[PDB]
Amino acid sequence: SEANSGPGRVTREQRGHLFLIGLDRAGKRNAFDSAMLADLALAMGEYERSEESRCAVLFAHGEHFTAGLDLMELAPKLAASGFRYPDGGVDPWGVVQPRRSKPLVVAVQGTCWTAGIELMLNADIAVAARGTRFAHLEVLRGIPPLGGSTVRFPRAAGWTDAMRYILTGDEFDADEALRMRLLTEVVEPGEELARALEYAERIARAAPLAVRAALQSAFQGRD
Amino acid sequence: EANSGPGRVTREQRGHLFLIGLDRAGKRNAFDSAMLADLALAMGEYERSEESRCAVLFAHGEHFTAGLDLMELAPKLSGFRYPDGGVDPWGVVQPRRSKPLVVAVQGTCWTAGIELMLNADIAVAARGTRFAHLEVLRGIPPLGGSTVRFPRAAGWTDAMRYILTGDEFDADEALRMRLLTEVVEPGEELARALEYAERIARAAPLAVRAALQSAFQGRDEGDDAALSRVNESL
Amino acid sequence: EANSGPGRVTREQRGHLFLIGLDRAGKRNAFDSAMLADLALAMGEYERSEESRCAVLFAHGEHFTAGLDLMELAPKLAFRYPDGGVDPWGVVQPRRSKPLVVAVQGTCWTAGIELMLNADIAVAARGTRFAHLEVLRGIPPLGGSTVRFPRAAGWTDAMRYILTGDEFDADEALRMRLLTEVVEPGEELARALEYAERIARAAPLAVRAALQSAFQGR
Repeated sequence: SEANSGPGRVTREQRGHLFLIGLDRAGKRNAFDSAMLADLALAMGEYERSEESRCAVLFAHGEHFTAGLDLMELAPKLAASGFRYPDGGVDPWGVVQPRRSKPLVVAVQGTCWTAGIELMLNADIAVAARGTRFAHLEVLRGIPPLGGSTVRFPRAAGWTDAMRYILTGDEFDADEALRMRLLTEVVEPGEELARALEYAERIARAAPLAVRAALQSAFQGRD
Repeated sequence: EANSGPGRVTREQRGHLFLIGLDRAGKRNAFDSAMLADLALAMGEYERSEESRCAVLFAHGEHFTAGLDLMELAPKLSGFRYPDGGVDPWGVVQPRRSKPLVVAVQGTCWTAGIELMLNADIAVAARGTRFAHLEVLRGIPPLGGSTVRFPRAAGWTDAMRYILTGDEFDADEALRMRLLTEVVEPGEELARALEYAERIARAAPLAVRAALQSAFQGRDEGDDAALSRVNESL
Repeated sequence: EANSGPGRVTREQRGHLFLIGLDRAGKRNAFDSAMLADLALAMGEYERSEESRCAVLFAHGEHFTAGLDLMELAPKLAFRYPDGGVDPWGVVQPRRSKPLVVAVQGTCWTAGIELMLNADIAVAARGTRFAHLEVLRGIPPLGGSTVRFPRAAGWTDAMRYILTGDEFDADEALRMRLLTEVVEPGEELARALEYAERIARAAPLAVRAALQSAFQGR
């Protein structure tokens, strides 16, 4: 086996101007425990301070992007005041400051429950394997500890299509997500990482100070 | 059956669903001051109804709404106040709703009905329902006037193409522009709206409420607020 | 006939339509400080023309615009619009208060997507070529599109283009809701007048009202 069924963690690979971050807990369909939330935030931080990295690519090892939060492991470890990211981290859901200031591309496949959706909406370019399944299952349960829905879904899909899914928790697939403007592209299973890298390389080809200026500008449009 | 007198609204609790019906078919559900107040009171009561988890707004008759009754209404405004403990159906005046609203529309949907429809979370229309922003052809609209919701849903340009012209569009064009959730066979819009509302009512109410509250952030923020934040950045 | 010198715009009053033409076809309508000022001027003129109920922005020659003329404009940012000018990319104050239709053809780089997203209607000849070259050129965003592009296209498709500088055609622009209509080459100006015409029939005080309401929001 290579699928990790232990505590979550994230792989890190510098490929030229690209910084690849892989969710590494495939034996648990990448359900996020405190270890993997800490490690993902730290890797995002490292990306931010890496002068050579011009674009990050976030992806998942295995057949599933994420099956949501590991609430059984998380619960005991939240303080009354909430979940806190490690010093040096950047919030992978883009709620808490500091905000990332460099581009991000994301590849998703298979299962993308819950906190997965917002994680993916926090990117600049999103590609999915055909047949990927998305759902806000948590609205059926109660308010989650983190990764809850924001304005990013309504902004992209328009109000009513977003509410159709946010308030019911019903499943939608990658074609529906593309139709709603949450994804740039749907490709064949096994192609998402590669297609995501093509996008990240084009961004990396552009002029770093321009790209950052462009992002800052846009971030201020929506804030 | 059909009421041609002062406007009013039906109310019904059906399990966790709160049903509100426009009841002035006799005038195509044109809104007088009476029906505006009664609709806002019906929403206020939904808000305070512990066990209502979703509201369904629909219209008795063949027509959702012909818009405002300017004859009755104009000679009564400087400006429109809602009753205490009413909630503005148009969602423009505080307080804003905080629970879900699903709306079913059929036939005719003039001016104030469009905006009423875009203030909801799920909108279902009968095939062949007709919409138009007829206000432009005359003068400024006293209420249900044009909003940012239309451009947010449709995009600036497609919204301008109907707002600035007053041109008529149907249910299929409204769907294409993302104003509706779904288009259905005439006579099926309320049954369908109900199924959606039953689905939202099975969700956890605290989680639904907190979802709405996150989404409601800057929802109606105009594009000149974004653009000012940006010009400084450069 | 094609202007290769300092930029300028034509103005023609045609009924209740105020027609503004970019006139520097010799340089594919790249915006030097002269065109910017003149366009800004023209736009202020339309604002004060009680006769005009809709403006139509088109370009002379084959190409809408090849973008900013950064070599000439470099020193000009030591940008101040003329008095009584209105910012064509509607970023600075004062903002326009009347409707604007735009017709686009061929090459529409950079500042030209800018102009287009700042209108109420946009018609393009099919085969029009669009691109946000700022990132490739090494220059920052004009401002407006940074906001208006994600609004029309949604975040991911807008970043896909803005962050890469990749080119896209009129059909892709239409799918992303940057355009109202795509028409056959040669039709864009005619089709655009049809829309502006339709806008000129509505009540000008109500037309003004709707606009102000949509800009501000709530």
